[PDB]
Amino acid sequence: NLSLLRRPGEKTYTQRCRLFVGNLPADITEDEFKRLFAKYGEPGEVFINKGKGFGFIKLESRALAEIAKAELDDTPMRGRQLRVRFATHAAALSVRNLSPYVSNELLEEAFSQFGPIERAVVIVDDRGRSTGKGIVEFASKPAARKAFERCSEGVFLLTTTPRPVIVEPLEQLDDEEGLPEKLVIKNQQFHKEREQPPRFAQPGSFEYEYAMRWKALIEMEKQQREQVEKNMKDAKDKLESEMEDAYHEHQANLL
Amino acid sequence: NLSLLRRPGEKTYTQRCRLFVGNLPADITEDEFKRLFAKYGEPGEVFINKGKGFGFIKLESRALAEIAKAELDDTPMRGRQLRVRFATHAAALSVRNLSPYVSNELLEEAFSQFGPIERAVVIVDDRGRSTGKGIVEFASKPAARKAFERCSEGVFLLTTTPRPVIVEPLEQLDDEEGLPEKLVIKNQQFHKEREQPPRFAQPGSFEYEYAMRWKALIEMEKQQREQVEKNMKDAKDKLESEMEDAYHEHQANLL
Repeated sequence: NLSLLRRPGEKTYTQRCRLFVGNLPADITEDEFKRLFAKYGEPGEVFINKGKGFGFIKLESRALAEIAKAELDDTPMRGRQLRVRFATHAAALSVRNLSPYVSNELLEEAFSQFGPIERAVVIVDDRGRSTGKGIVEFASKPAARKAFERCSEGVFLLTTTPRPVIVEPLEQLDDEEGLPEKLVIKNQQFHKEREQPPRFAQPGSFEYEYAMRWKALIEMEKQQREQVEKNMKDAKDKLESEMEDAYHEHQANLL
Repeated sequence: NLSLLRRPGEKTYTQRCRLFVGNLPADITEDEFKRLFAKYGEPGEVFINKGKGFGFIKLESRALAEIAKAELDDTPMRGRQLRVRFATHAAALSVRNLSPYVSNELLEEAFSQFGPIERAVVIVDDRGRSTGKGIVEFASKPAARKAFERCSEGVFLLTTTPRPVIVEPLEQLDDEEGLPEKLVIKNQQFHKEREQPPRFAQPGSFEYEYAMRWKALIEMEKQQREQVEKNMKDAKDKLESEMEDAYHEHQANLL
């Protein structure tokens, strides 16, 4: 049954299997909360805050969590509509400034000293090349905190070149659920913005002139942003050239 | 069986179900290529280039494609190891400069005029707020090309405010397969960089001084980048203020 829903290789009960549940009834008990999810296999770690009406539950696999979220979100429980969402990932880190010779496996080996790793991936572009950025997800939050603190306050190197890894807690974007219409607040500004439907503006119209100015601002930002990035690249290249010179004399025992 | 592997809601045979297969034998036929994937349900669209030894196949669901990729990549077929990867997404678009009142459903409705939509999502941050960016994936490449061309050369508005959508072909990053170690070229530079293992540099050492300079360059880029973004925000705010003034007189039939 439910073990067919695991992805190839997938480990069980990971941080990505954790659901948030809100708007629970006042008399909710832990066993009643578990029973809500009994259909979706054996429960993992469970927490409830009865007074504030919310809890967390880890399910076996990502697919089971998605099924549970889809079937239970916005359904009634004793007079209130439950709110079932994927929980935030507070044991995940973004890592940047990776040498292109850092792999998934090396990234995992390096950060495994701080604690058990659930996920360690080097992000690659649509040409298969390292972007210099990656993600490390720890099984526990203290381990992710230790890794962020040690790498921020000191110099953590993954390769011979002294290229320090830059670590920040992951600020994950959501491109699967997105912004559903029923989750958009239908305030006064909402109804104002929806008065006119999607449309093309004609040259010379009211809208067209302002919109072309808006395009121009965005193009100016793109140009200025690339200037910043190119200056960074040139500064990196100058530093790398200087380090290489010194490294060759260092290896000759002259430094 | 294989219909349990569909995600909740998921449509079948989408662009995200398309696999690339390389290093096929010289005598490959289309029916032999289909037979390689016979275990994974009914095949969708299939293409082969016999002379260059590669083909594409769409499978029913994303989960089936991942199973097929995991089981067939780097396996022998008549003397050569097959290369099975997820195909590139050339009918997908990135859309930016979205008003925060654009939902998944409005984005889909707007771009559905160019052709059938497989996916339309507004990307939200870890606070559930619109990032101003989204993804639109068309069932066909001509439709995605039409949408990119019309929105680039003209002014496409989704709301009353004349905020133009900025459309570019999607440059998708990969955070699932990542950069596996066996896909890293083990050239001379590779072995040089792996000589020293992951480690912390001590203050006053060779490595530490250069690495702190590297951190400083990255901090300077962060600061300069935020300056560019804040200048963009202020310019947007000034334009929005001017448009609002004019819109109120426009609605009074004075403009």
